[PDB]
Amino acid sequence: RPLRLPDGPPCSQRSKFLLMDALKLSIEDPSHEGEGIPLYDAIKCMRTFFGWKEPNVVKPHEKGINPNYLLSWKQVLAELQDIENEEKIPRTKNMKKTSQLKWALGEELRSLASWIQNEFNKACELTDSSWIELDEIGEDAAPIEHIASMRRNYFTAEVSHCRATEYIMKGVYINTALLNASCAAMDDFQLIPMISKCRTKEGRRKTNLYGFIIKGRSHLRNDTDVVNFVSMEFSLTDPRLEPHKWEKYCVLEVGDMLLRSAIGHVSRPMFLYVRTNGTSKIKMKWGMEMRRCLLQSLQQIESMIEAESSVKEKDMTKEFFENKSPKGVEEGSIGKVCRTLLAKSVFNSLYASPQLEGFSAESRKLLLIVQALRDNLEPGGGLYEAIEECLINDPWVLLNASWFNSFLTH
Ligand SMILES: Brc1ccc(-n2ccnc2)cc1
Repeated sequence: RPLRLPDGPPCSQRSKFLLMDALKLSIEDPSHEGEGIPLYDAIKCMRTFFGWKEPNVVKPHEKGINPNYLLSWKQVLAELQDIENEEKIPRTKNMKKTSQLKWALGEELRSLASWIQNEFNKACELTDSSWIELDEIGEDAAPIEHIASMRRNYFTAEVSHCRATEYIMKGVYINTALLNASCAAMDDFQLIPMISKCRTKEGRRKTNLYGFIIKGRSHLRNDTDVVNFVSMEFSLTDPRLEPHKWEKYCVLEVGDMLLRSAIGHVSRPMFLYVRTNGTSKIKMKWGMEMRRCLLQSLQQIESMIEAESSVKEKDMTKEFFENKSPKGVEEGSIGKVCRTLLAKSVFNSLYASPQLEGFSAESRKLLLIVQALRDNLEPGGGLYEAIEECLINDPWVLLNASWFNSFLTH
């Protein structure tokens, strides 16, 4: 019996920021007066682009007030232009409490769509830049012993450029910024750049800007209290190709970008994905800890190394990572295994949910029960309701259920 996945319209994107669809404006080896202040970096990133144009709505939010999102992007550009004219460029920027920002800050079965599997595939790929330092992984108070060091270095080599790692660091930055603004600017509609930092294959430090968020009032007395925000994210993805994915968004067209491509220079429109969203103290605390995804992935790898190593009465770390009884690597290479474990862990973070919790526990139970049956038989009901009670509309849970059905047919 495969699981019954629900029927209904396709599921929609529900992450706090864009994943495979993000777009970066970047400055290499930055060295401007006041480098390392997000607002300064963001302005310098904005001014690397010359394709801006009069924005318009190209995919409206069917339940929101689309004029207000348009006005909010134009307000960002206007107020950033103001900062540019003040002699001393300030450190933070508190937006005027306009009607459009007041409205936007707040002052059902879905079927599995193909996009979430593509997101996951994109998360496993390598990028052309590194997102962590060599000793990023680990909190150890003492120097780690020799084998632990060797394993960390092999693993880091495999995942440092991974796209899932860019999501970790992106996620860590924006949650840190938003949590700190939530407490330092409680009453302000603070403009918060979405920034990440990486290093090129040639070693050039780069600062990247994905877009902006604007927080609402945030007198967060509890971990579960919510700060609303509006997010505004560049993308080269035309939302008209997969409209169902962008149900929660109003999408503007804001410029045109000249691109290197397999056909040479091409001009492509630049979009801006706009939605209203919210988070809480406790979720922002969790987002600041996303580097733990790296430790948890590493630890799953080390389990496998220790199992093979107990079988051989010998450490198998070199033999494992260099792919020297096992006669192959199902994913194709040791690197893809590491990055797949990572991508799984990061997507558990990015798409956390009660649905994911129930499915994770109740499917482990059904797994072990089906395992003991396949092993102890030839080919020839209640727990099933527990799992499928989590199969409602969440893309990550549905994708994992899809995967579970594949582990059944095999
Ligand atoms: Br910084 C910056 C860069 C561009 C714009 N802008 C305004 C209109 N189009 C682009 C505003 C601020």
